[PDB]
Amino acid sequence: VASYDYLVIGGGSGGLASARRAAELGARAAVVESHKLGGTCVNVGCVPKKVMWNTAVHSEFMHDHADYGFPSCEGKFNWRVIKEKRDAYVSRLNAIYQNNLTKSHIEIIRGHAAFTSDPKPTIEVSGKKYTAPHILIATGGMPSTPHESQIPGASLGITSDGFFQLEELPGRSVIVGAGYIAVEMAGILSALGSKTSLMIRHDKVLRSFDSMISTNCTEELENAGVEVLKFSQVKEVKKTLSGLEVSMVTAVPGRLPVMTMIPDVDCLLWAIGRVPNTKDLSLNKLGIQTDDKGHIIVDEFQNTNVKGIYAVGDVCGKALLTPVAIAAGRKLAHRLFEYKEDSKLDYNNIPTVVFSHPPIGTVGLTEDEAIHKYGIENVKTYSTSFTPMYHAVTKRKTKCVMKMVCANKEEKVVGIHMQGLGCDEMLQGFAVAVKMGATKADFDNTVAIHPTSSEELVTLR
Amino acid sequence: VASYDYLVIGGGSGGLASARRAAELGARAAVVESHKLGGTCVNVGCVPKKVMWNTAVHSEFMHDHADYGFPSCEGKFNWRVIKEKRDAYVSRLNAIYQNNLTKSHIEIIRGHAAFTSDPKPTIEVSGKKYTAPHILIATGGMPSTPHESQIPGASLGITSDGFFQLEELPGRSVIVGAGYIAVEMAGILSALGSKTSLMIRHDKVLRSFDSMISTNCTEELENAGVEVLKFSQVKEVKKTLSGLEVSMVTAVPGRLPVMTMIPDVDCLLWAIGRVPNTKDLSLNKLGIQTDDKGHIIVDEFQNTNVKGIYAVGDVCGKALLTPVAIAAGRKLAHRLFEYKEDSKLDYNNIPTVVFSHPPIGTVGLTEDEAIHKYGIENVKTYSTSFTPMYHAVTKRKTKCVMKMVCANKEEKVVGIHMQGLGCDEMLQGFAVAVKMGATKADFDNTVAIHPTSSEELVTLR
Ligand SMILES: Cc1cc2nc3c(=O)[nH]c(=O)nc-3n(C[C@H](O)[C@H](O)[C@H](O)COP(=O)(O)OP(=O)(O)OC[C@H]3O[C@@H](n4cnc5c(N)ncnc54)[C@H](O)[C@@H]3O)c2cc1C
Ligand SMILES: Cc1cc2nc3c(=O)[nH]c(=O)nc-3n(C[C@H](O)[C@H](O)[C@H](O)COP(=O)(O)OP(=O)(O)OC[C@H]3O[C@@H](n4cnc5c(N)ncnc54)[C@H](O)[C@@H]3O)c2cc1C
Repeated sequence: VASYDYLVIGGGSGGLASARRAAELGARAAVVESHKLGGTCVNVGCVPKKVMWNTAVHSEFMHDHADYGFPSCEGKFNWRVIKEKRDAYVSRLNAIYQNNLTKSHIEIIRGHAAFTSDPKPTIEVSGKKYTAPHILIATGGMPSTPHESQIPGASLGITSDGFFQLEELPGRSVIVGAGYIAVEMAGILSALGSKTSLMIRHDKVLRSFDSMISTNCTEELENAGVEVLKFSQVKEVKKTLSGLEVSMVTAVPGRLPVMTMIPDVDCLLWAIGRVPNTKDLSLNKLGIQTDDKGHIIVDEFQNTNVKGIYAVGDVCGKALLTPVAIAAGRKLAHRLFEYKEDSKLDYNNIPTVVFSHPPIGTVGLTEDEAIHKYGIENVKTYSTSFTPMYHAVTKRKTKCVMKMVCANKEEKVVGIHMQGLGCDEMLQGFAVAVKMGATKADFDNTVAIHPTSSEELVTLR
Repeated sequence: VASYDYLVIGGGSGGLASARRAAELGARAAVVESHKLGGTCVNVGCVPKKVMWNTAVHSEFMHDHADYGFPSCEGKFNWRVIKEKRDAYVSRLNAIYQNNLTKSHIEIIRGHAAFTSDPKPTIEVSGKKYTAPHILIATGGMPSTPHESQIPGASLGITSDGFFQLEELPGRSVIVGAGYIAVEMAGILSALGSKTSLMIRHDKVLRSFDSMISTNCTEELENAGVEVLKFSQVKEVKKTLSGLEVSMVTAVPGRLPVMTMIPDVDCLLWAIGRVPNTKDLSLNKLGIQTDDKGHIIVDEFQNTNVKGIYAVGDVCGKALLTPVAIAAGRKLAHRLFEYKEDSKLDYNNIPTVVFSHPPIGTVGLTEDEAIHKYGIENVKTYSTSFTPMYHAVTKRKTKCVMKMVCANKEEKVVGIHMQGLGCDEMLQGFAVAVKMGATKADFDNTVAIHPTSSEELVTLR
């Protein structure tokens, strides 16, 4: 039984960040990883997604070329070219991560970990045993897929994982789900030329975002050529002579249900949710608590219910973002190895960017959330809607919407929501301001930067 | 003698902003304007510049098209197309401004104003007299040009004003000056296909910016195809059979001076400075103080040395930006018509964006300024330099540099300097944070947004 100061199960963002900070603090750490280092962010998430986004963004700007005084750009996007370059880049990252571990003197244990029956928390990887007074579970999650029992032929569809394996641009694609990943994939496939439908169970996407965003985002998708199938769901999928045929039920409220066949579908993409990767960990051998989806339950300090066992990142099922897993992993290393007992991640005011077209940036409370927290009488919002100056000369148009949610007399800024060109790079600093507890006067007292879209936020009235 | 509560001389950004806020407060105001409303920002500055920038930005992205999986884009930018669209847009703005004045019940007095000999401060416009207990001078400035006495043939060159009149893309262009306007024009002309030289008196451009920025900016220009002629200056200009011929002296220190002829120049653009527009105001009739460049001297509250006469904006020669003229004009209306005696603009921590390629964003103290203000022992900087993920797949590359200047033990953030893709939209919110007196811990305690360039600022170590 090899003993370490810190054993980290999962070599993704949370696991790596935590292991690296712990090593800086003197800890003797090892990381167990059964697949590729970098985990979701590098391999099938953040990185490859952003590259595909930058590519879709090229496609849209090329629509405006002639408007800008250039000669029309003629054609066919070549999927394999960018795919090959994207894979390469991912390979460059994997090698860098490996090198980061080595320079930090972190041991990499390759294989699939599982807890043992052993009294003192001990894991087994490939027949060998490992132990530590502090063990971090950071095994992330996976895409959720429907059961053949509920939706026959569901297994003919792919997930976001499968999207990163595609070698050609699917001719006809149907995306099922209304969350960010659904929205992002539909946007990329559509911009790149796939005839795309997005199938959602209600009337809008991103229903958990501020209502100005879910509304605007649904509209922008339609404006961009994405067919949004509202109140629809898949009843069954079948392999036809040439593609898939999707049977769906559309049940608009106040209407009779109608069944529709979607034929000649090349790509059926399920973007319905993520499941935690805890199933094969043998958690029960230690009686580690999970919820009924398989998520590991932790406290504010990432503790599980068992002493010396912690969990961070997607496995915990809260705020499923790469920077969150990193920050929580880091704070945990300081608490464990630097004895900072108050060391923990504040889960409020975490900013998010959704890489739609145009991108979405959000931080803090939606209007309804502030209304429930402070009372209608105590919530004041300011918002603007305009066409960015970039489109002053284009036939194609997109809008920019911004909303600021203030609370109490002081008008504390408790939420910022926006969609528009440049919103992906604009959010960070306002997120800093919101974290510091800025009020509307703080924004109003900052001189604007002209001409930009960002200046709208400091001149709201 | 028609009497008003407030008379504003100059219908540009500062003048309009001040008149409009005053009118909201009940004041009976009139604006005197001798040319087009909107002044510099609308007509020959901010707006038309940004449109040309967006156009140059198209040109650069089109270089990356093939890298991104698309077929090569072939050609010739057509200047007149964009020029015509740009002029139109400017016409749309002028009509909007006019409408804004009318809806506010502000009277527009068309013509050229000048002070009278009259005891109580009185102006004359087209033979009629006007007076008010509060008169605002907001006449802006103009491009500076060399005297034929010092540089013979200087009048064969144009200024930024003339740039907005060009109808064709000049084949060969030489820009003289090292400030932002010089930098911006060289960048647009070069991106659009003009064979461009930038002639500077020293070794770097933007010498008043943080040294990381002047260095990086000079390099990016060279990398983009701009020829930077260092330690050079124009000795004379002459009209040859086909274009202009520019005689310049190059005097590198530690070297002998060398004289060079630049032939076949289509466009010679002077971007050497701005002069205040005060010359024809008859200031001396009231004994209003000016400096030796013709700038109106004011105090912290925009007062001149004469009671009931104020000045804001470019005419004052400090922080020559559209948002500054607006903010100072607005603060002044609140002080005069809302009786807020402490109402004034804080000239510290004003953010600036330079629309180069890539754009530059800056706020607060440069490293040298903080060193002089707090002492070397009390200044700590953090900086990063990386290649944005956008170029992971391109042959063409640009860099992103960021520098944070902290002061004292607390590490108060006293300056932020950056150059890079997305930096134009990224600055605003950090400017809010810096204005509120954030420290490095405030930044460090804000969760990052991944994957973005902006997140680099919250993860500096
Ligand atoms: C398509 C997509 C796009 C996304 N885009 C973004 C984005 O733009 N921005 C953002 O912030 N977030 C984004 N996310 C979410 C973000 O990627 C995740 O929140 C983050 O990667 C979770 O990190 P983690 O460390 O919890 O898990 P992971 O990075 O998944 O790490 C888990 C690791 O543990 C390994 N493992 C699992 N079980 C075991 C075991 N028993 N033994 C050994 N090793 C094991 C797995 O192989 C894996 O490498 C995206 C996600 C997806 C799917
Ligand atoms: C090429 C260029 C690009 C720029 N780009 C930017 C940018 O991107 N961002 C930014 O923030 N700033 C930028 N600036 C600077 C910004 O435009 C100026 O600081 C701002 O316009 C100054 O405003 P003002 O109100 O002082 O003057 P102006 O807008 O110049 O207003 C002065 C007005 O007074 C009128 N006038 C003058 N004398 C009289 C008189 N005697 N009687 C009647 N009317 C009179 C003039 O016609 C004019 O309309 C740029 C400037 C230039 C030249």
